Amino acid sequence: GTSKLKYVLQDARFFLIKSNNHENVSLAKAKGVWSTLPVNEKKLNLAFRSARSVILIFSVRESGKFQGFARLSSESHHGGSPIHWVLPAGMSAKMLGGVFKIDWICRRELPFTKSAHLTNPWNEHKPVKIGRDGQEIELECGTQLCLLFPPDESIDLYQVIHKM
Ligand SMILES: CNC(=O)c1cc(-c2ccc(C)s2)[nH]n1
Repeated sequence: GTSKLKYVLQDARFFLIKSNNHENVSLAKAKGVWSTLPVNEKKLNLAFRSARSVILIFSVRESGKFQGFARLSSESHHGGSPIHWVLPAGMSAKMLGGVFKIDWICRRELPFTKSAHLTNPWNEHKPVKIGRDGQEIELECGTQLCLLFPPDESIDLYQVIHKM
């Protein structure tokens, strides 16, 4: 069912995360971590302190899909185990240095064709698939987007609820 999912999403904040490649999303799904540009890292750290759940909704550029969504379980931290991200053309790993811990809520994909009816007020009411990396998604749009994903029966949200 969807009741624990709705509980986790209650009063949450939502951010669109754009990866240039599948490799980084696969690494994030395997290791429970994410890193972003410093401009976005500052926004996510502020959001983590301000809301009961901060949700990252992932999309690999040019894939036409979202690849899942996850909840921040920490602010960003440096000096942990290194993560072998595939780095965009220009600038090095010092940029992607802050590491957030995340708990996956859904590792299933959702094609953009299924979210065409959702627009994001914080991006000019453009379709929610449209947005830069780090674009915040308004509460109602983000909740409905997450509820469109196929259920991920491998996930138990009991442990996430306890972290709140
Ligand atoms: C592990 N993190 C990543 O792959 C990643 C890459 C980005 C980028 C946003 C805008 C770019 C030119 S690059 N934001 N996050």
